[PDB]
Amino acid sequence: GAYNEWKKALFKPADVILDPKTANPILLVSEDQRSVQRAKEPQDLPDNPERFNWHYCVLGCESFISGRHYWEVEVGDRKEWHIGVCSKNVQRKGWVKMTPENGFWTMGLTDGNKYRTLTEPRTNLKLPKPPKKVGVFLDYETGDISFYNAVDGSHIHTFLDVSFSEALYPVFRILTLEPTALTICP
Ligand SMILES: C/C(=C\COP(=O)(O)OP(=O)(O)O)CO
Repeated sequence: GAYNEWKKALFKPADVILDPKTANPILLVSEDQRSVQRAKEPQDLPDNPERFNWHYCVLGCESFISGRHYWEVEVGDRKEWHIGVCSKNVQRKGWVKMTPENGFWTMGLTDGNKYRTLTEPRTNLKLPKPPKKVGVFLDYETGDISFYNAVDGSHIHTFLDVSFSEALYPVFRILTLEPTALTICP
């Protein structure tokens, strides 16, 4: 497909590893630092400044302040997940609604078959086929964050022309306890 043939011509492949210091203590980051799961109960970890202590989130180890970047995430048969980018300076302690105005540009799935963008208010997406693997694409200078079905190239959603002022991290959120993890592809 053109998607596979061109992605690297146009966007720099990000090698995203999950930063265990950022991860909500209810989350487990795998040893290879590419997959996240949820525990039944919050594990015993410090409340260091980088950790999300309320939202069930985890960040990439590296952020972006320019250029064009992409990574792919195997969502598989998970019933719930959200992925995207966020500002370095988001509120990590206590609640904030996950929205562009709070520095989060995400979308995902809930209740097995409801695809949404996490805008204010949420808006529903209509996807012909459920995706298994989702590509997340950032162009910092144009302001676009776009999501594609990584297996067939079809478009899922684009946040257009955001005027970014901070560094941006990949972000991943899982609310549910299910057999299937959320996994980054290298
Ligand atoms: C409790 C929780 C997430 C749910 O947040 P919200 O209740 O704000 O809902 P959503 O529209 O899915 O963001 C932990 O990240």
